[PDB]
Amino acid sequence: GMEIHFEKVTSDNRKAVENLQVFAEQQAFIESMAENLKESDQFPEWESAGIYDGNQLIGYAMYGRWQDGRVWLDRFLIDQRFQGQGYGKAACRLLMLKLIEKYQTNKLYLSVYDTNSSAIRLYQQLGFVFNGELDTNGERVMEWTHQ
Amino acid sequence: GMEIHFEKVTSDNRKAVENLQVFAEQQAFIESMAENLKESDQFPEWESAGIYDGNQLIGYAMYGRWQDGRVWLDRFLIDQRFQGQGYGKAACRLLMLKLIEKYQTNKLYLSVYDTNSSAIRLYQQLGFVFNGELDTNGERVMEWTHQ
Repeated sequence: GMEIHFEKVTSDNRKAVENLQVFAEQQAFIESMAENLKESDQFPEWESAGIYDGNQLIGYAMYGRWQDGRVWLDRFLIDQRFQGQGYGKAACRLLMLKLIEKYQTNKLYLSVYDTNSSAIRLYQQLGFVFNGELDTNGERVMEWTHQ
Repeated sequence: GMEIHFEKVTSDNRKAVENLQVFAEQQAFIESMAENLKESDQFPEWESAGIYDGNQLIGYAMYGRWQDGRVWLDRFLIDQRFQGQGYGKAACRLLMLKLIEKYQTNKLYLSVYDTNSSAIRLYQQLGFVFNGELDTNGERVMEWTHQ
């Protein structure tokens, strides 16, 4: 029969959870995004942004200053209707420039999963490099230092 | 040409952002989930859990006590390989019981998007009712009171 139970997330299962298959769960994604927005709205340190080309919403980003004082790109998405057309690179570059304008720092941080080859390539082309650190979710950290 | 810019999220665009089309962006979802886990790990008030049937990971939940003291189901997902087979209801019921066991309260809260008919039906069958409130992301709030 069913044997339903719940486990805390640890290194033993975190990557299995990160790989939960939620393909085509359209309504589920709406709730996921609504919860993202609830969280950024409440936490003074976090900020959500719609990414536009003119009047068309083409993506989403969440970013800001964590503790101790590092500025992270936390979430970054391009709508599937508009992927493969240069928007991710152009928007990510602009956001990077906006963030080092806003904050005193010249460094930005993000982390990536190991199978995410496109993301690694995009971030590398923009100047992020692996910095030898692991984030708390086990992802490898990348860092952009603006000279 | 491209006219890339970023907008703060407000009532004017929040529902457009919630409806960002990210169907089939498998690698993107991995990063979304990894960021969910990073956030729950750091915030003493939030908790992530893998949902299992025996040894098989079948879903994910994030929950906990917000401010002022309300206990929320913040994220709840069943893997697409296992949807339509009674897992959501069985796991959601068990989590509800675990939460009122843990906390002194007898009330649990969640919010839903208006088009999410399955979710509304599942939560209603488990005893959640609309309570006349709007969450900060504009979603209608539901409440379960345990007598």
